Amino acid sequence: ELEIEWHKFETSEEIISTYLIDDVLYTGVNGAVYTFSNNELNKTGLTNNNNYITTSIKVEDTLVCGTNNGNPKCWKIDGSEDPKYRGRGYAPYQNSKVTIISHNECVLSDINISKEGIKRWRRFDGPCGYDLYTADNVIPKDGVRGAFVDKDGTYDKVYILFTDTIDTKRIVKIPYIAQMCLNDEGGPSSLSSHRWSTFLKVELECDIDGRSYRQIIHSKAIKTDNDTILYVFFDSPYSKSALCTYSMNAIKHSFSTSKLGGYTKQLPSPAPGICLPAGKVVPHTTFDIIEQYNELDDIIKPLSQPIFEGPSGVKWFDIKEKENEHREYRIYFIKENTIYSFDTKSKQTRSAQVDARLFSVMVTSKPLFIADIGIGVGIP
Amino acid sequence: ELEIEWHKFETSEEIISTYLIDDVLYTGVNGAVYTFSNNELNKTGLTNNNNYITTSIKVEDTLVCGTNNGNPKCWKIDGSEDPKYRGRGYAPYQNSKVTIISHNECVLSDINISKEGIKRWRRFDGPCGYDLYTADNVIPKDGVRGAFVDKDGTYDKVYILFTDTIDTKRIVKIPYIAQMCLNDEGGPSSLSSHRWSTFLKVELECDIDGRSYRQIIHSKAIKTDNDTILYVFFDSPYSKSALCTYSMNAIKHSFSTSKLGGYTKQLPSPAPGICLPAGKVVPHTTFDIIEQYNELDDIIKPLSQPIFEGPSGVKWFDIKEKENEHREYRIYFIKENTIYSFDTKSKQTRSAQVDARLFSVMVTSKPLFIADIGIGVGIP
Ligand SMILES: *[C@@H]1O[C@H](CO)[C@@H](O)[C@H](O)[C@H]1NC(C)=O
Ligand SMILES: *[C@@H]1O[C@H](CO)[C@@H](O)[C@H](O)[C@H]1NC(C)=O
Repeated sequence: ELEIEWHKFETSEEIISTYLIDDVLYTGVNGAVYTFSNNELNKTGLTNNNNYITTSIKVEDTLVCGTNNGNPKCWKIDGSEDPKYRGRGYAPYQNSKVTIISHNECVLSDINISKEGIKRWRRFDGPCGYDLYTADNVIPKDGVRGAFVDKDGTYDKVYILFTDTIDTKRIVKIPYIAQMCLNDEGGPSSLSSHRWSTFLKVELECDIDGRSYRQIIHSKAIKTDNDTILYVFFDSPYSKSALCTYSMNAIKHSFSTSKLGGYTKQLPSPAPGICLPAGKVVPHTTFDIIEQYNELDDIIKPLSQPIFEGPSGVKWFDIKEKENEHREYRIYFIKENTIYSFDTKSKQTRSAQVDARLFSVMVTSKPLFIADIGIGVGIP
Repeated sequence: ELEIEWHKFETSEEIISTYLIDDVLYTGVNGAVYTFSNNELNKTGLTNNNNYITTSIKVEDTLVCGTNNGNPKCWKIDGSEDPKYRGRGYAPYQNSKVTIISHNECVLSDINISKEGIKRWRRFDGPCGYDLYTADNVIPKDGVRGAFVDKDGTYDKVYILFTDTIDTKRIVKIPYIAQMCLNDEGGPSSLSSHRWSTFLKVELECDIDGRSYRQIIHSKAIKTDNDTILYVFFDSPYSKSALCTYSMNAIKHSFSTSKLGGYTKQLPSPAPGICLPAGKVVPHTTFDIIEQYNELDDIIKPLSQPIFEGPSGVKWFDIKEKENEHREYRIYFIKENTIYSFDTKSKQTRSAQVDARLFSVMVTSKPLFIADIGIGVGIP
């Protein structure tokens, strides 16, 4: 059961992105950007030629970047101009799905940097160092589906989830998680000087009854006491989708200990995925290995629960820990027209119909649902 | 729509096998064997300790073999004793699904030959030659799902469809078709003297919308003018099944021309899968290759139509060409409780409910459905 109150726009404005910046909702739409907070929907127009606003990251001010008519360009929050004139790798050249995260002041994104569009995963210039980019064909043309930053004890690391499409005898999709060192310095050489030197990846695995799911929809890493737990949502070309959970501690341990797939010899002293003390640069042997064989000979198996299967075609999902109990969540996952909630404790799924073209669910303290009608806020 | 008239037994007798011998239905049940012809249901008791009758092949007389209490033993049709005392590889040691075909006088079967039960595909002693068996781990523990004999222009060849379960990093099922020379003489050596020397296999492929099906249920090869067409029915751990069709001419061409997967060098003069003139024996080099790399570097892609998708859990399927048109069939596929027909021309699927625990559909001139209640015969 769910009662949602609707703060709608004046018109049905095609949603293009939704972000949470310090419990303030930033809904990038065509034309303006909407700002939800305290049930207050402040719309701010920027331009309207094409200008699909897609990015609303926060570095120092929450700058907001869009694509004004095939030219990507940023702004300050209130339509003002960006001092640093950011905007190349911050917004796509055309309306697309993006993945752009911002740590302290360090923007990482998969957004296309040029017009042609070779897919790469980049960290842009800032406190971490100069720009970086993954070698080609590493990131699939579909893009990076999830990205989040997590401590590795002492060094920040960036994790990204994507779905590769291998094609040898038949096309097989494979879900991957990939780790990189947030403060990587680049490779050793001059050509490989702006390339990640700590990029590694493992296959995930979400099997239930011999049906293995392989297409990532969306991810979210909740931070708990002993470690953080990663919730992935897989879709399938069949009529099903499946939420799995993985223990980031198990993943980190696997990254640090497992062996590189296809590489049989002894791994060098600064082990490939390992972060390095500030200013250090990966040697050449380690880098040659880490670029040739960048996949561990392993497979991350999910936690025991909650694995569950919902409909096919879910688009978003967000978690909200129940205030009464603890480590028991309500996972609100959203389809084009129908809300669904799932309680990790009772393992029952509730549903609800809503006559709108939903786009996302965000959760700050109460699930707010971003649909083309406008925003809604939910109370059961 | 379908009206079926029911010739039922006196009791609900657990069906264990059904065969068509010259348009006579032979229904092996627990205890007796039933014989349907001209709407006449002649039951013939043989023994009743355990005696799950499973085989009703025809060599010279249609002998019928069962498993009398963990001892496999054959009989003549009318309960009489077998002169040659056949019965080892003709009936399983316990109730199981079997695959046993009979060409002219040459019984081929995957039935377990001993108590332990290593799965192999065997040709038994008779006009073709002495017994033969496939090397171990070639046939999956699930068994061989379909088998039929087809000319290769001049030499008879045996084709078998099974589903391998490869397990390297995750478990993947792979459907395979495999060809052997019916009059193979065995390998060259003394150890490999009763092993097939002409065994090869390719992957099939039944993909529809990026969903690839890999679990074979049942096969049937219809013989047409220019060639024969192979109808395979795949199941999936998801909620779907798919019928595909393959052109045996394409398969034969692929077997004769394609290259052995993993073998990069030049194939020897008596090409591996190639039948040999009577009395000839495969050389040693050809045999070493054919045993090491017995899979072609290829994949058989289905015909254009009819590919279709029906429910998950279908158990049988049989074809009946429409009397009016030609090359247009009615495919009756049967589920545990529900009949389904599918017309290749109209591409519409009809269904029908029947309150019985169906076991199979046979088609002689009118589809007769073998359920535990008894036999039924259908007219639309
Ligand atoms: C929304 O706009 C009104 C209009 O001035 C302003 O008073 C209010 O502070 C704004 N709130 C936010 C969260 O921007
Ligand atoms: C069925 O049994 C009857 C009983 O004698 C016999 O006359 C008839 O020929 C049998 N038919 C077949 C097909 O066995």
